[PDB]
Amino acid sequence: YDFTTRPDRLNQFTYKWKTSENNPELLQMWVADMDFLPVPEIKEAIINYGREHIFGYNYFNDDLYQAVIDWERKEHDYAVVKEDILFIDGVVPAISIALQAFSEKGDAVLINSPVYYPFARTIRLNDHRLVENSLQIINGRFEIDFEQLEKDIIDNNVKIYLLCSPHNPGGRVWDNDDLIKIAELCKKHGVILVSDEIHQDLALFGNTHHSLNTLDASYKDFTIILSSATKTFNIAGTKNSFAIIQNESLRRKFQYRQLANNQHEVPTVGMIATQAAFQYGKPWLEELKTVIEGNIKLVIKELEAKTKIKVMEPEGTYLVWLDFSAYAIAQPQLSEKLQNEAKVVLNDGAHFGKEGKYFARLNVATPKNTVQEALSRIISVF
Amino acid sequence: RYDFTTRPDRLNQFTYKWKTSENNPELLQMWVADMDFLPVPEIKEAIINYGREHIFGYNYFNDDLYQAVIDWERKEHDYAVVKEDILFIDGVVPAISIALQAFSEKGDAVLINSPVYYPFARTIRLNDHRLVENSLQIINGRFEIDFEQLEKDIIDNNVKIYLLCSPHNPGGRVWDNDDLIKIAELCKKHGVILVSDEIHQDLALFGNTHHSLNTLDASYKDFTIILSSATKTFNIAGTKNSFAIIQNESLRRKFQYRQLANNQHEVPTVGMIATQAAFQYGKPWLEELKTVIEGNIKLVIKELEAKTKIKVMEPEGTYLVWLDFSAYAIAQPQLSEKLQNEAKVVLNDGAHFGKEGKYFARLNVATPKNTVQEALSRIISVFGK
Repeated sequence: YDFTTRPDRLNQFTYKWKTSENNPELLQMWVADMDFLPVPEIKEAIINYGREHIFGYNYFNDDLYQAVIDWERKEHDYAVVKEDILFIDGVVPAISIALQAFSEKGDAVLINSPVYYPFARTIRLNDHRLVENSLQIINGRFEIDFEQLEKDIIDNNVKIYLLCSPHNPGGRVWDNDDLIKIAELCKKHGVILVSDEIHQDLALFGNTHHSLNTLDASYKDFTIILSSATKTFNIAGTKNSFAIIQNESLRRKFQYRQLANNQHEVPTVGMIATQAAFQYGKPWLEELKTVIEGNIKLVIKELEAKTKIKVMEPEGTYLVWLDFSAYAIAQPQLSEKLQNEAKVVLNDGAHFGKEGKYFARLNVATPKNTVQEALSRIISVF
Repeated sequence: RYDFTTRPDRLNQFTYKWKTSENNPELLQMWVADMDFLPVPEIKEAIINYGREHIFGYNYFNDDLYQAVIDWERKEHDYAVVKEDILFIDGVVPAISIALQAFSEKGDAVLINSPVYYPFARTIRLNDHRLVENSLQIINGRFEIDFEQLEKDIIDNNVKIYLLCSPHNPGGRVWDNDDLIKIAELCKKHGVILVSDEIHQDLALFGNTHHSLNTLDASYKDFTIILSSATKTFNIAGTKNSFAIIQNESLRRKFQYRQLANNQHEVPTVGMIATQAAFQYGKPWLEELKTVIEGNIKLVIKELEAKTKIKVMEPEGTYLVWLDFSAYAIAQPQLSEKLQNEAKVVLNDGAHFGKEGKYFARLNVATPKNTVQEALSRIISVFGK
């Protein structure tokens, strides 16, 4: 597979490279999609959709379900059946549905901050009290203060825990013990646990993603799993993802809200791409991990040697959380300095929470040579 | 040159329409509203090139897409809108959900004209809203609104949203200016928000003209939004892009807020591409389509009126024909069962659209003339004089 060609996406109206369209020298290393050529079989499947299909309505076929079932079993040791699997155009839509189906207006929803901005956004826009349990940085990785976490849950009468696993940013691939503690807190306090495991295929460095409901047969009583092929295989634009809800009561609640919002449908290209990704993508994924790891090592080595930036080594995901505290330039001025001076665009760390004021996130799902150029630019400034 | 004579074989393409034919190829599917025609050439090429050339990541709504919609609205519907007025959403029914949620309070009554597109009623009921069904009359071969009753329905039930289907499906009613004005004036008078589902707006036939609601009166945008799409027009429903036109800033902001809250603000890139291609290139295909649909409709009228007791409502628009089987006294769903089991043709169960559809079935004629002819001959052989 080809992980060296950085596709020219400047004329493809991409979110990632939009601001580079009239400024080609500007490197984009922010939003989480990849600058690699597509998985060959996925590309082939989408082309064949164009070549062969009438572009009308389609149903979710058995092969698509089977692809997800097989993926979940083989890649994550999670045995699910067809009825457990709900397709939805995206994980964040699924989060909206979960908030709306599993809690009442005003109910507190907890997240671990800093985290993927759409978490906080979606909680706020849905009239929920947002509870941000601040993660601690200990020995270069995020850790949960479980004493505070339980306090946050009790003090705020938290009804839903929106979990990011692996956690973005930071790339924390929670240990089994972490996840068990989380789940036990939810069980103890009658909290519904929504596990956003969209990065579940991107555990690196010998780390193992533990899908929440695989840990204990009781967890499915209050836990739903959200994931997708889109982060793993760079097919976000195809708009298909899945929720796995083994608890029938929770599942029907989710389905009702999904139908109420008319989010029960997804584009056929998303059915096709997800199926192709899971059916054929494993070998590509394995090579991707190697490339991503190589890129991360480059970031750590160069930034740690030539710079005062503190690098949080991802345990997973292809996104690197960078601590620019030493330079005392807060966001958004920090990201502006990176874009304007370094000519590299990183995510504004403040978007993920107050904790990210002096942080930026670097997307290394792009060829090594591009990561190298980005690093040299950053170093030339910082 | 376009092709409206080849009926594509969709049996191995996991289609909603032909699902029950996949192991029963004899069964003709003439129900759900997508078309059995080859795709618009330029749309197919656009989608093929998405596959060949894009990285399948995130995309934004580009200016050519907005312009395509702006130009389409102007040229095809005399509706001048700007980029800021246009919100993309994966579908019209999703936009309806957002409209209900953003433009009314918990439990508020929502009105529809029955019988109508089933997802209207379903979406209203599932969103904790009272379903007020204003029953359409059938007068001189088309639906007409009883405005006396309509006003009563609005007042007596404190209706907060009027979900309008224009053109109306089923029946294919392309409302007269007078009708739309009376509707809008009632909403204006009674503080009702009007959601105009104009997804069939490009499919007015025979010289009938669709009148997009807000073109009628500059004040209507204060309480009226327009929902439409390229998908019904160009048979690209699977690409999941459509648009809401909301010129009123407040309505627009409320809609966008809820759209974002539901995370329905993004659509698949293939839908962006397909919609843009449809509006940029599809006009000539559309014009030929209309003549094919018109021909099919005339064939349905001629054959069914001559050889059966089925009363045919001639569509003013849409490619869907509302058929009255009252004379045979077989009610739905036994009616559609008889059609499927004996005539080997699948038509929509009229009752799904409302109580008034008890003895009705809807025939989709967006398929080659020879296929319509086959369906007609089958129907006639089971339902005679």
